[PDB]
Amino acid sequence: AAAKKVWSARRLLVLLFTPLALLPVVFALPPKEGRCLFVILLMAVYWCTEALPLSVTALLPIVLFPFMGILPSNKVCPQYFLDTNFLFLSGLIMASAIEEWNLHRRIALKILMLVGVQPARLILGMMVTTSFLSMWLSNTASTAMMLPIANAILKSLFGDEYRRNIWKGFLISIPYSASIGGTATLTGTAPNLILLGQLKSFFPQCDVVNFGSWFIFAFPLMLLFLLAGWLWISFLYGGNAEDRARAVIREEYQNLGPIKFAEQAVFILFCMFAILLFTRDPKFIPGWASLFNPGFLSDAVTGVAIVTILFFFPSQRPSLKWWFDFKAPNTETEPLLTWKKAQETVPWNIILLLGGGFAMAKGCEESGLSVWIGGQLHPLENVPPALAVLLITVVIAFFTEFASNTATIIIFLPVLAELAIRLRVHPLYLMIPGTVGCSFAFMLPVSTPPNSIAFASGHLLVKDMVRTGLLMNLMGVLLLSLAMNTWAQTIFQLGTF
Amino acid sequence: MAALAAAAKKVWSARRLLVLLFTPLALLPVVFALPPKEGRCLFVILLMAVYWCTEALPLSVTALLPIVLFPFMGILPSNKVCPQYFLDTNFLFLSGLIMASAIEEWNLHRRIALKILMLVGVQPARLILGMMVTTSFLSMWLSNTASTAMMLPIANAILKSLFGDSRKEDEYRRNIWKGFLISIPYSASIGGTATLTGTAPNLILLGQLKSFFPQCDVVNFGSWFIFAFPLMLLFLLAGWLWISFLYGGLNAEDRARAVIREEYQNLGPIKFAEQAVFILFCMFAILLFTRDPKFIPGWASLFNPGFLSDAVTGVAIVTILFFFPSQRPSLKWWFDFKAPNTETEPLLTWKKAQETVPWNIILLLGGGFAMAKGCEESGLSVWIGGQLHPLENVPPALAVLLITVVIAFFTEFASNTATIIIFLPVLAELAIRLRVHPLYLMIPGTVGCSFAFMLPVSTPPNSIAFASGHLLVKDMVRTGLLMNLMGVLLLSLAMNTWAQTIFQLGTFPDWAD
Ligand SMILES: CC(C)CCC[C@@H](C)[C@H]1CC[C@H]2[C@@H]3CC=C4C[C@@H](O)CC[C@]4(C)[C@H]3CC[C@]12C
Ligand SMILES: CC(C)CCC[C@@H](C)[C@H]1CC[C@H]2[C@@H]3CC=C4C[C@@H](O)CC[C@]4(C)[C@H]3CC[C@]12C
Ligand SMILES: CC(C)CCC[C@@H](C)[C@H]1CC[C@H]2[C@@H]3CC=C4C[C@@H](O)CC[C@]4(C)[C@H]3CC[C@]12C
Ligand SMILES: CC(C)CCC[C@@H](C)[C@H]1CC[C@H]2[C@@H]3CC=C4C[C@@H](O)CC[C@]4(C)[C@H]3CC[C@]12C
Ligand SMILES: CC(C)CCC[C@@H](C)[C@H]1CC[C@H]2[C@@H]3CC=C4C[C@@H](O)CC[C@]4(C)[C@H]3CC[C@]12C
Ligand SMILES: CC(C)CCC[C@@H](C)[C@H]1CC[C@H]2[C@@H]3CC=C4C[C@@H](O)CC[C@]4(C)[C@H]3CC[C@]12C
Ligand SMILES: CC(C)CCC[C@@H](C)[C@H]1CC[C@H]2[C@@H]3CC=C4C[C@@H](O)CC[C@]4(C)[C@H]3CC[C@]12C
Ligand SMILES: CC(C)CCC[C@@H](C)[C@H]1CC[C@H]2[C@@H]3CC=C4C[C@@H](O)CC[C@]4(C)[C@H]3CC[C@]12C
Ligand SMILES: CC(C)CCC[C@@H](C)[C@H]1CC[C@H]2[C@@H]3CC=C4C[C@@H](O)CC[C@]4(C)[C@H]3CC[C@]12C
Ligand SMILES: CC(C)CCC[C@@H](C)[C@H]1CC[C@H]2[C@@H]3CC=C4C[C@@H](O)CC[C@]4(C)[C@H]3CC[C@]12C
Ligand SMILES: CCCCCCCCCCCCCC
Ligand SMILES: CCCCCCCCCCCCCC
Ligand SMILES: CCCCCCCCCCCCCC
Ligand SMILES: CCCCCCCCCCCCCC
Ligand SMILES: CCCCCCCCCCCCCC
Ligand SMILES: CCCCCCCCCCCCCC
Ligand code: NA
Ligand code: NA
Repeated sequence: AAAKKVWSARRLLVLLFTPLALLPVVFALPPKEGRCLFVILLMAVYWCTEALPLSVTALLPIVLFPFMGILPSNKVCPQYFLDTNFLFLSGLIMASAIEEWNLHRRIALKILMLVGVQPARLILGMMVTTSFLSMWLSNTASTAMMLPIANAILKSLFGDEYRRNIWKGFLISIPYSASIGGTATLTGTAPNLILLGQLKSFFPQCDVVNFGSWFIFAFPLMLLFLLAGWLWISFLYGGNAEDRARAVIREEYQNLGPIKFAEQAVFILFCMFAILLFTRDPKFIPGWASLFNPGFLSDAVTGVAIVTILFFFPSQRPSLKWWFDFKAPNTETEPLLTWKKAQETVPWNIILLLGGGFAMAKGCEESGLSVWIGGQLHPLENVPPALAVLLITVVIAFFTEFASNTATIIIFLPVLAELAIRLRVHPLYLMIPGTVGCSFAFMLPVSTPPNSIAFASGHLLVKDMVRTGLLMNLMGVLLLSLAMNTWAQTIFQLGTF
Repeated sequence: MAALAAAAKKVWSARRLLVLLFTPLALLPVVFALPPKEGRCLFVILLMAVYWCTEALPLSVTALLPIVLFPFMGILPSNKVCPQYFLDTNFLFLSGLIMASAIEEWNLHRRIALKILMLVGVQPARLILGMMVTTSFLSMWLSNTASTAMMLPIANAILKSLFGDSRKEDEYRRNIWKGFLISIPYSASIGGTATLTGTAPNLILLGQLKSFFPQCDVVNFGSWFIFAFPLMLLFLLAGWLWISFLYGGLNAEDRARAVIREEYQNLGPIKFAEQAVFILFCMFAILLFTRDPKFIPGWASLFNPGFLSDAVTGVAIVTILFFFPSQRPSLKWWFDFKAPNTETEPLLTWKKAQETVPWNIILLLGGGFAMAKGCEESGLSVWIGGQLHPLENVPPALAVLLITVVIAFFTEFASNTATIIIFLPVLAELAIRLRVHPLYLMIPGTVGCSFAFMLPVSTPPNSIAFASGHLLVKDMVRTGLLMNLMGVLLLSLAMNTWAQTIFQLGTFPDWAD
């Protein structure tokens, strides 16, 4: 009867009734911690229920932290656009440049020629490709450069419920594969570098974690969880015609024609971006960041430097004969990317969302909420450490679904640092579970910017994404526990304290 | 001689690449001339200045230069320069842009403009005055470019309706056309200085104050408004008199009033969304004003000192735009089971906001703040103060006149925001070296960098007006020369008479030393 009427106004009802429901939190724990927890819970609920746009919810700290006395405006506001956000913006601009010159179509047609007209094989090929791209570029960047290519593929082979299901599956597998792939390498995603920095700050003695050890530990995790995710996606979606379809694919590739100068320039700039990102500071061989002051340079500097070239590099081959040829027309050349097209195609909502995550992370750190959570985790000492770490990675994997991976790893890593020494257990045996599990962001489009990029297409629903992310999180947690039980104990020698 | 012309044309064709690849080569000697950190910071600042003035790179891309240059050159680490791009001043700017987008999306701006045009009159001088008043009062909150772009069609329609012999009549017609087409961008530029969110340079002043003098907080929305609004009104009246004398000659009226009515009636009745947006904008302005007027204790005194700012108020106000319904809610909807259950539309959707907010200006403000921070940390400001030794005996008032004239005539070629970004550290150092309040030199520069009246390339509103075709460059120059002179004189009067009381510039402050 009235259920439809109530559901019609669900957004306003959530907006007005969430602070009322979260009010007892403020009185439950100490004042500043209570206010910070209230803000975190309000932001998480508004993100899950989509009561407000993800950017508008991301701007909540600017209003709530100063009013509640947690952080001043001049402290919460600068956190919104940190160097990690600049790296993400540079990756988004690079993806926009790649898509703007129809290089994504070329890559898509090459992938179809390599694989063939089979939805499951194409899905697996994109899982592999996006995971490979995620080990060297950040998850958001790989997702932004791979959704255009996936959409090109889908428009290629398909030119009714089966088609729509393939749409859903092959548009949702890309952000999920990127999130899975970010974990294997330290350079793969920001939370790994955050973990390394927090380990260096907290534990100068502990230095067993490097690029090689982390890679050999986490690449099997990539393979296992990627196979599990691919099987889950295939089961959920999709369970002389072939010659004609392949002939159409060759015809489309020929219709693409020879590769233009702008396409090659953009591809070379992308390759330089990836190479300079990887070689900036490897943990086994010093990078070119050692040629400068220590700690001055980061991935943001490289991203902005590479992106700046796109805005002045010519999109046509420059000929020295033009200067001598007085008969040639004197027309201005088109750069690789104009700022108008970039501003049109850059998702500033994702930038604001990441900034809100950073701001809420700093608010949690400054208000003393993290210390309070660490203190409340005290009675988890008579409980055996194995399933204790299991439940810790469970709660981390189910908390990263609201905020960004960076925000949740920053929030939870010092808590685990205090907890591990308090409980007489190996610090890494808690460091690495949380760092890996923060990337297990699969429920909501707000969980990670890859999910937002995928959801921006409009072919994905919240219900289907949550249904997939349930089992994705469960298998990720189980594989994390298995890794910590079998081969993490010997690679990182964390089985003996 | 034709070969030289062809070579010059070819050089001008590739001027952007030539400037971009030759500016570092030309600016290399400053690194060797100066101490290392100061020299590198000066090289970066001059490179950004040249790139902004010549438009070799997009303004946003040039604003991202510090993120590359400061970490490489050791001036400032990445984790210290990157957060400078969203200081709370930039979030106040973003909130103002969101409010302006909400106002424009519901045609409230057109309704206000047409109402003011109806009220002011139809007489030539009265029509010019009403057009200028509308453009200036509407540029306080909208961008000057948007106000000019909306007001040009209305002025064109009114002029066509009004004039629907020999040299006298058509000369008068063309002069009247020129007067209306020149009165809009000048009024927009004048009005932009009235409010902090009116134009970017005011927020640049705020952000660079946050860096050079973190202890300085006397400049806020209320103080800036109470300082600039009388000055804006005086300069607007002076410009109106000047334009009317130059051009306005200081049934047709019935037809013009009829076309204004028809343009107003086409807006339809005032809808609930327009009223809601107007009320939200009024609360926005009032709460920005009354947060800390500095002469009545504002509502910020009810919370922790130093925690609240104009950014918090702006974000809180513009948050309501994204969930407040656009249609009037009805209590009977719950009772009426037969009514459709269609989802309601908010006042502003994030799609429209994202597609109607100029993120380029946000990045430009962030780049300016980052450059100010780098100049402060690198010690280049101390070097500039040391080198400003000869300019120590100059009277402070004469110094204000000279800096205002220089900045007002410099902005005629480059962007106002870039001009103020480049000039603000120099003004700060000169004010420090003169044993006078830093604001006494910062505020004249911030106000005068918007005194861009002489060229179509000075401001985008000037280009919009020039695109009509009824105006020549000579008219621009003749009007803007005396416009600049009058603006400089009025700015000096304001800075010497009543800005002293508003900003307490009489005594050198403790935080300035
Ligand atoms: C539905 C969404 C918005 C909120 C869901 C969580 C709510 C219902 C939870 C979170 C924390 C909870 C509080 C935590 C602790 C206490 C103290 C004790 O007296 C029991 C009730 C009380 C006061 C709880 C009430 C319910 C509570 C406020
Ligand atoms: C609602 C979902 C997302 C889980 C979020 C956990 C929050 C809402 C709940 C779970 C556990 C709860 C806490 C459990 C124990 C205590 C200690 C007691 O002395 C006061 C209440 C307090 C401090 C509770 C506050 C609310 C709390 C932190
Ligand atoms: C059929 C077998 C024997 C030979 C296949 C050769 C061609 C089709 C293969 C060999 C190497 C392949 C490339 C290897 C890596 C990448 C990078 C990835 O981000 C997009 C696809 C792309 C660009 C592949 C496209 C297809 C490719 C060029
Ligand atoms: C162009 C691509 C390959 C990246 C840039 C080149 C990289 C690989 C080069 C350029 C400068 C090089 C560094 C220069 C000097 C040293 C000091 C030496 O004691 C250890 C290696 C180390 C730290 C080098 C590592 C490799 C390095 C970083
Ligand atoms: C300064 C020295 C190195 C020589 C000049 C180098 C640079 C500035 C020159 C070399 C080749 C030139 C290009 C050659 C041809 C064209 C195509 C024409 O339709 C627009 C200009 C454009 C795109 C020129 C721009 C300037 C250019 C890139
Ligand atoms: C919700 C996010 C932000 C934080 C992570 C969850 C936190 C709040 C949860 C996870 C584990 C929880 C604790 C689990 C067990 C106990 C013992 C009980 O006798 C009192 C509550 C207490 C001490 C809980 C307090 C809240 C707690 C620390
Ligand atoms: C880029 C254009 C528009 C502005 C002018 C840039 C060049 C020509 C200017 C900027 C600053 C100047 C330098 C400033 C100071 C000195 C020290 C002394 O030895 C005199 C020459 C020398 C070394 C100047 C040489 C020319 C110079 C490098
Ligand atoms: C909310 C607005 C738009 C309409 C309501 C009237 C305005 C003028 C009201 C609402 C709240 C009011 C403020 C509430 C509290 C204080 C603190 C007191 O020590 C001085 C007056 C001052 C600073 C009030 C000034 C007037 C004020 C700003
Ligand atoms: C304050 C608490 C107690 C009650 C809140 C009631 C709110 C959520 C109700 C009251 C009136 C309602 C509106 C009444 C009529 C319509 C038109 C119809 O197309 C549905 C949306 C819309 C626009 C409703 C949205 C929800 C609404 C605003
Ligand atoms: C539009 C024009 C004609 C009117 C304004 C003219 C300007 C230049 C005049 C008007 C008021 C004047 C100021 C009034 C009083 C003083 C105090 C005196 O101890 C030094 C000069 C100083 C600071 C004057 C400087 C010049 C001044 C600013
Ligand atoms: C005085 C009470 C302090 C604790 C509760 C604060 C509640 C703030 C709610 C803000 C909601 C913003 C989105 C509608
Ligand atoms: C203990 C001193 C502060 C008391 C109030 C804290 C909560 C303030 C909430 C303000 C919310 C404003 C929403 C627009
Ligand atoms: C046939 C291809 C020849 C080489 C083309 C190179 C284009 C530009 C690549 C990116 C260069 C970035 C540094 C200037
Ligand atoms: C070793 C010399 C240091 C000083 C000169 C550095 C020059 C950097 C030029 C950067 C240009 C960026 C825009 C093309
Ligand atoms: C004294 C230690 C640093 C030496 C080099 C300083 C200048 C570096 C310039 C790098 C420019 C990079 C442009 C992309
Ligand atoms: C007779 C007056 C009718 C007014 C209709 C529009 C009301 C808009 C109210 C907006 C309130 C925003 C803050 C809650
Ligand atoms: Na996350
Ligand atoms: Na304006």
